[PDB]
Amino acid sequence: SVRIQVINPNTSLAMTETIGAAARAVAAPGTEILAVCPRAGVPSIEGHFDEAIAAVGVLEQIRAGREQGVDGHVIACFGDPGLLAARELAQGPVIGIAEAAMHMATMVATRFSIVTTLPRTLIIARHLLHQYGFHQHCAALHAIDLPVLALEDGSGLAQEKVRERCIRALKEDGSGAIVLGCGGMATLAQQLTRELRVPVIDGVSAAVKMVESLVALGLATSKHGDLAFPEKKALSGQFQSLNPF
Amino acid sequence: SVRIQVINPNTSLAMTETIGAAARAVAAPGTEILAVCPRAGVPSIEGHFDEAIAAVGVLEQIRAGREQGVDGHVIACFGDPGLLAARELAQGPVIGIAEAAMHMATMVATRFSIVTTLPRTLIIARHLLHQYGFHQHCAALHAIDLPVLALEDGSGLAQEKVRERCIRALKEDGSGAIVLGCGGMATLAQQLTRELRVPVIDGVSAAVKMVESLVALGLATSKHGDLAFPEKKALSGQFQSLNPF
Amino acid sequence: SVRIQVINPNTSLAMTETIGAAARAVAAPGTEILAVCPRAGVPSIEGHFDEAIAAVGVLEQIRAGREQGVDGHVIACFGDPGLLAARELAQGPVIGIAEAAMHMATMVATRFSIVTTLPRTLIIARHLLHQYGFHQHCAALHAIDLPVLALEDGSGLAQEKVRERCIRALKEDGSGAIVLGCGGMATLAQQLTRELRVPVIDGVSAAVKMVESLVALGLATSKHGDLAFPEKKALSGQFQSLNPF
Amino acid sequence: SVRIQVINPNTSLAMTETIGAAARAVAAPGTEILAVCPRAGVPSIEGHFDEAIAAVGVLEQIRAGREQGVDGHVIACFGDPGLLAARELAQGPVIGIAEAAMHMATMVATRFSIVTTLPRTLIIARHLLHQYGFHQHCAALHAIDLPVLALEDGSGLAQEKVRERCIRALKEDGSGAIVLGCGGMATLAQQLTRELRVPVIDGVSAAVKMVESLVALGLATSKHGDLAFPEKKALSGQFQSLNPF
Amino acid sequence: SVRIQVINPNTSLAMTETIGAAARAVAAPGTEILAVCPRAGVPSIEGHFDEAIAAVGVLEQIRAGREQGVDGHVIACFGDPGLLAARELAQGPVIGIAEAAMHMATMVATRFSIVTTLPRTLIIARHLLHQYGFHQHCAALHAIDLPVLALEDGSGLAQEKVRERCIRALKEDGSGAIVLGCGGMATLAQQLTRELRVPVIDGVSAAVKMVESLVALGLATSKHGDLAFPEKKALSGQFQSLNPF
Amino acid sequence: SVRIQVINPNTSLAMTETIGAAARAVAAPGTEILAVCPRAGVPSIEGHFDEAIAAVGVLEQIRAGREQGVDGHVIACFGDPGLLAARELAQGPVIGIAEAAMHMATMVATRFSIVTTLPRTLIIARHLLHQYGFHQHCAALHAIDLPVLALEDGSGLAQEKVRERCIRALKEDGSGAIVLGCGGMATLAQQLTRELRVPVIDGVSAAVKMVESLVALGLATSKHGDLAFPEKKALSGQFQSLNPF
Ligand SMILES: [Cl-]
Ligand SMILES: [Cl-]
Ligand SMILES: [Cl-]
Ligand SMILES: [Cl-]
Ligand SMILES: [Cl-]
Ligand SMILES: [Cl-]
Repeated sequence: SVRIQVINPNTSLAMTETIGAAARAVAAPGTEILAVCPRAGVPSIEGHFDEAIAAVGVLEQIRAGREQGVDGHVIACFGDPGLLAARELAQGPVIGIAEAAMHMATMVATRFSIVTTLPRTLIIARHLLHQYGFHQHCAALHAIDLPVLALEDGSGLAQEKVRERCIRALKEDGSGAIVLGCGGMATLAQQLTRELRVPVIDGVSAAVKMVESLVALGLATSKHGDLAFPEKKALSGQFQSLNPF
Repeated sequence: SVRIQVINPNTSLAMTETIGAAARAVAAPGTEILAVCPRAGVPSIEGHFDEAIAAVGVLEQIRAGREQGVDGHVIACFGDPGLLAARELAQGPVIGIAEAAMHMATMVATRFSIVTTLPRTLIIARHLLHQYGFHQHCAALHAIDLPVLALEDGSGLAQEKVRERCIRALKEDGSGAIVLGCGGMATLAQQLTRELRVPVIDGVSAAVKMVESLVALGLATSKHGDLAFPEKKALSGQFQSLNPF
Repeated sequence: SVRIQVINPNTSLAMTETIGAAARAVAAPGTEILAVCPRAGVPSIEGHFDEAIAAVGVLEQIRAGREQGVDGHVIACFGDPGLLAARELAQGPVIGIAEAAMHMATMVATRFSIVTTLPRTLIIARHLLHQYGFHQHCAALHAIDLPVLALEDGSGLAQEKVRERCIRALKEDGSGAIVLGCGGMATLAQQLTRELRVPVIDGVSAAVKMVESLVALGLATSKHGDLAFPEKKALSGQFQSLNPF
Repeated sequence: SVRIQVINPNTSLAMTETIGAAARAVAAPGTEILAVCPRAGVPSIEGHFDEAIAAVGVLEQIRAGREQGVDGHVIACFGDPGLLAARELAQGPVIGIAEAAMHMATMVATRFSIVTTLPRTLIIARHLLHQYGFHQHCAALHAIDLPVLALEDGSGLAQEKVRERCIRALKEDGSGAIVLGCGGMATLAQQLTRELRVPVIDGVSAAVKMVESLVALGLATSKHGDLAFPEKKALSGQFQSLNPF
Repeated sequence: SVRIQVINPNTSLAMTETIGAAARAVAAPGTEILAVCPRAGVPSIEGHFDEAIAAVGVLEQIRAGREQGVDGHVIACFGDPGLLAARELAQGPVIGIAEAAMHMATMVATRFSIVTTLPRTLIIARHLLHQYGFHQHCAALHAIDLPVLALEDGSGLAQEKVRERCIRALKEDGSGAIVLGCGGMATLAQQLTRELRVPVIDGVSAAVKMVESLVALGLATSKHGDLAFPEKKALSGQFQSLNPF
Repeated sequence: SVRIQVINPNTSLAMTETIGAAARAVAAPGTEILAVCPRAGVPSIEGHFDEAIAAVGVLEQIRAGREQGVDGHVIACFGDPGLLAARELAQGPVIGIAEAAMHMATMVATRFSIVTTLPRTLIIARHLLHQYGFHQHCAALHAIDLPVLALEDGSGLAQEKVRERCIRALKEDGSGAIVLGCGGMATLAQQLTRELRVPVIDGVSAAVKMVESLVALGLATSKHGDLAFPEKKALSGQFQSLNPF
């Protein structure tokens, strides 16, 4: 009855499976998850260059989603790459996983801490905090200092480091909740929540619920003004498939 | 399966019915709405004095909700009176209708406008914008210059004035969506949305979906630090019933 | 000639005496202090639940003050509970002790540090900083990690911990002054000021001087718009005594 | 018993008399006002160039005040020129009239409007709002479009224009109080307050009360860190008299 | 001696010529301008979708520039698309035209106004203001309500509308300068400046001077942390050419 | 062909030589540097008192510069004393060294750290950050805890301490660049940049390039409104020479 396109903006099939599984586990009855990734792009997103590439992959999948008539979309990278570009292109609502996780966090705690991957992604998270208006609600940001794909490498090392940093954060930061700063951490939310007895929030699941909520409310992206469909233009080269509408 | 206590912070039975009906119309299967109001308080909330009284009524109902074992609560006045006090007292999550409406608005538009009741409530809305961090996302705030209860007076006058102000806002403000600034406007959201072809958002329905989403995510108010249960204290007089736990 | 109602928002007679004594010690000639507390409420204020209860007690006393024809009021809890609600109800000006202490601090130092009671009250102080617009002027906030009433328990332990934290703050924070974050610390201001040779500010005394200043200036709360007397409404139950005017 | 040096930063004897009279009218018993102006400077302050000159004149008088052993100082130009430089040099507290008027305004209204002289002084007022942290509390700023000295020219034209702009502001701005943006408007505060039935605030009188309050509280400028006495240095030329201490 | 790659992020050869000419007219002796545009993309940039496409075109040209050993780059669209992604990829500095125009504006005026193309680009300009930290320095933003390419259509209509809006802005906004909000307006800066006798700033020329200044200062993009070269990754499909280094 | 007056706001001939040499080393062909200092003032600037004195010395030299017909001016103290007053008085543009260094820093790094002289100057730097809008772009501020003139004392001690603090900053702060917080550090920029392999920015050289850029762009200070020439006034005493125009 409700179809939600969950877009992994990176090309890693491994991470697409982690993300898709987290999406399906919290999905309401009647919700179908379509877990996808771009055909062309970058295997993981860890910086501004990666984000700009991922944004175009997101747009490719948004187009696919829209021609399939999906009810909504999630952007399952913590940089929310191409969020506003996607909202212009899409009919249904588009929710980012950083956006969704941060929003939820303000509903269950006064302040939250972020636990992310590499140090260079911290500035990306900071920018989103300021953009979404949640900077005052974030007590601290931490990186585990391992690449994104370390979460899929089978060792459990990155998972253990997330745990240790969550404990440290709750002891030191003066925050009441954790926001996980990576789509690949989606699996850890429920276990850390039960273990640490505080909300540990995965944006993937959170974004699924937001799309479902918006659909049930009969609310979709405003096509009045800023997020109107793109002006009709001739797109050249590899971009020509992006807006057939 | 899921029980959500929807608290009208004012004592108006009329408004409690409007609010309860809006809550039930968007509720997911298996969700039961418990539409309540305080036994003692003010018939409508239009200023700081009214809010302080309403906050204590909210707390009385939160206590009732918690002893009944409800899954979550909504505070159905646009001042979100007693929100943080309620989160301390409650086990399940507590969502305000201004909070919920504003959050949803940022998901479907770049900026929104608020349409509220009396001029003196504008400063209350402004304070919430700054508190929740959405000030940059709000293009403008407008009052229809009629008391809250005018919405229940049967004339359709307040309803018509909301409509006219929504049209005016969308023409002038540079915003893509409307946030309704009163629990009693809940009925108008879906009709104005279809009529004006932009999201017109009722916080009551929005807050119901947030409680449902949080419950499905296994997330509840953090009891670590700021929103921990109140320190155990002897409450005197009319307050002695508030915290039997 | 000038009568100032100093309202301890908690029910502790012990703290009411500390507060009343601090108020009388700095009062100008011709100023009479009326040190009061609510008949029903909470013995100490340490969180959002406590604040919401205290706000209604403040309002009960504001009503008493106004029917007695007092010239002004102070709210002698560092959360300034019910400040705006009180200004609506009162004719004379109403000054909070956090408000007053923070205002004074910006007049004698570039930045100040706050020394308060429990960790969970820090977020309350932070919110007031942002509301009053003094966030940039506050270098740091510290808690002594003892309940409010520890200040009245006779051991001198809380008093010693305030001293130690003040010294630490002045060494580490890059601030030129201390704001005491509790009505019960009122006694310590003058001694710590002389001892540490920097302004250590008690909001109780500071608020008394503000009421006196405003009265001498012929300035009272604006009854135009936001802080106008509450809309005339029927108050039910235990609230019915709040607005007989 | 208490001696307060009220410094008109401009060289106009006419304005010094207006300022001195406003200071004496609200002064507490036992307070002596010393109304002064620099020996060298500018006849009125209307821009950044004027302010920089006025700041040095303020410092010359601060030195005189300090060698006379005054209890405190006011800077009676609405640009508060040389405020922090003065606090370094002075032992007693130094209060600006913009600072004092704005502080008082937040105690009696949610938001205020400013009515000042020339358009080019608006940016000066805006900068002070941001510096003191009151930007959110200021609804609007207006200029009467007449030079500062028009207030002393005997025609009553500038006085009438202040009145008309105050009425306009209260009708249009959504504010509950007026801050007068010129030392020469000091005379109008009490009459406009009675006439318009809202607080109309003169910073001159307000600053006098702040100095009196701080003195009664045993609080003076912090000499720890930022506002410590200037580093001992050889001052050349016309500056050599500024710091004989 | 100094080679500066000026990148038109849109595919319009017409606009590339306007941009290249504006760049060459202010270039210092010894500076060579390389005016380029992407091989694949969108003919004009008017919204978020357009920006995301343009960012990847910018990156394609950055790569070309870097393999040619250019000294620096400018991004000649007023959305500064792909600015941070480009700084990661490039060795020499990368300056956006909105960034450069806004920076210059704060050096010659207290506040500026923006005159841009379509209403839907205003929110893009607003976001950049907040990101670069210039929001307080911008008095107002205006659109001429014509598409970007109207500037190249030969009628002089868009040019006349820019002029009229500049005059209107200087009369109404309380600003001392204009920032042109489109690369295609580059031609108008010098003529409007002479005609209106205020700074009217073209970001294209401004960005050229910044690259020249940074090169002469021996300053280039920091490769420490946030703007380090992208992590070495396998790029698939049409993206595989982006990072051969 | 281009004449730039570089004003050392302090009276130290030693520092004037350091500043003049740094200015000449990056100057474009055809640019003549006029390195000057006031005839009367303070030997070094380390606090608010010093700044107010230095501002008037700056104005004295601005007048000299303008009667000589210079193309622009730099204010070579890191407090940018008298910047706006100077822009009013001058015809050519006036650039501060803090202003210029901070502006450049945002072009080559996401965030920067400041390394300055005495602890009491940190608050001055903080105020400029907020004024120029760069507060979010500054990761941290550090003082070497030595007076300004220690840089000219020949021991190399202050120089070594700058180096050590730069290394520490880059390890700890999460910043990609250093802004030198003193005119006397100008010499160190190029050596530390090469040594630490990140941009280490001297505002003196940076400000020279900005004046050159603005002149080449045909842009000068706006004489419309806020930065118009001062209102024609009779200046008395030692100030009478400041505005003969
Ligand atoms: Cl991610
Ligand atoms: Cl409501
Ligand atoms: Cl308290
Ligand atoms: Cl004035
Ligand atoms: Cl453009
Ligand atoms: Cl310096």
